[PDB]
Amino acid sequence: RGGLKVVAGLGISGVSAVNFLHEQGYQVAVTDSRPTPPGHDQIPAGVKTSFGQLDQELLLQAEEIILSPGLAPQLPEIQAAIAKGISVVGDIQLLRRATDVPIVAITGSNAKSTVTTLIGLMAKDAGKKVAVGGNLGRPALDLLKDQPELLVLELSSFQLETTSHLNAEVAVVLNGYHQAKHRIFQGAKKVVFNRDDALSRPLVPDTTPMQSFGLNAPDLNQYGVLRDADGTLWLARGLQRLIKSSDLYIQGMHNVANALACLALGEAIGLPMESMLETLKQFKGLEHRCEYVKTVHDVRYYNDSKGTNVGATLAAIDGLGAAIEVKKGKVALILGGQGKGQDFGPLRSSIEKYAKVVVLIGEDAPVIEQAIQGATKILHAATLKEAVELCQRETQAEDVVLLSPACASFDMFKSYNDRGQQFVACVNSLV
Repeated sequence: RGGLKVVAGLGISGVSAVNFLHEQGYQVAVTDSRPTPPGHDQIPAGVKTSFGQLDQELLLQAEEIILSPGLAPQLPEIQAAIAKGISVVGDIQLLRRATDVPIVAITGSNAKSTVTTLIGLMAKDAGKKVAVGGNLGRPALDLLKDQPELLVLELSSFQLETTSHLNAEVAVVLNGYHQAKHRIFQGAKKVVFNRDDALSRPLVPDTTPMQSFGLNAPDLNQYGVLRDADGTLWLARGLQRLIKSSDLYIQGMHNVANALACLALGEAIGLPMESMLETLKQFKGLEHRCEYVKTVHDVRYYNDSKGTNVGATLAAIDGLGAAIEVKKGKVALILGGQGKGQDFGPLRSSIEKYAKVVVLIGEDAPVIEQAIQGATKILHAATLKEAVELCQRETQAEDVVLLSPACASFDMFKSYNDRGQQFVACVNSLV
């Protein structure tokens, strides 16, 4: 009975929509241009399928189409349905109709994965039953099974294109692609925006509370940074210094901005400041992404195995080096692997400024050495284990050890994930 729901595009997302609508008792059909789409064996037996073609006649029979974010609304089959007046929505719309649970909604670039994870942790630590998903993580509809008290949704612009009246409790854009992302603010109860990104500030009614974060001294009731005369950096709310940047494990100005964004999201949903700061103190970062591993004899060890190129490693050295400079710390840096023909010259100035030793590993250690020599002490290691042990020998309190190799891993490892896992095992075996 009732109108036909047609899911356009299967995959992980489409599977969740087919099963959700079927479970709810809707008449559902699914179509996908691939003859054997991923998920074809994961949907109920009675559901009509039209695979091997995007079935335009079927789509034009629909009362509503659930479009995968992997399929553009501009596809001609979908355009025919839109011209006929058929509702075209996505899985996020289905989720919003199904629950009034408060949503923290996040969109933007790749900075958003750190914020999504951290605000989820802050909420959990504050005692909330939280479910985190969307975009590339858990399918949004699957989060309902948890009966959560709070949803944290990381949303792509593609998901937002088919979402209306999201009515999030709080929403933020972290950087017509701009217009798609700003659909995240439709009906938002509260807004957070980035003072350092003019495009993040939405046009919302004057009645909507707004709070900002940014990497400068904040106005009353906004999030920012404050420096002491000696250079010590504090995360701040208005005139109030909250926590020293050196008391966080995550480091660098991008991570300070991520933390400030999370404090603002948490304040919007009522998380106590005391709980949020304790979460901040403990958060180690995302795996392999200048990830804090452990402190051994007053030296912190950082796994940036994801830094597979010069530009990424330059940012990591600069960020961590500037972050420990006030305390007079220096970086012990592990570099090397497959250099991919890169110019390593751009690392020299930052190594000279912030590093006390570089330990070279891997196939292109010779070409890296030519690019950086004179800038600091250079050692060589035949294994990652030896490199970590040499870094431990060369460091003292307030120094850091950084694996940020500027190189691919495949001469000695299966992937940067393997290399980072092995670095973490090496660090954990230190005595």
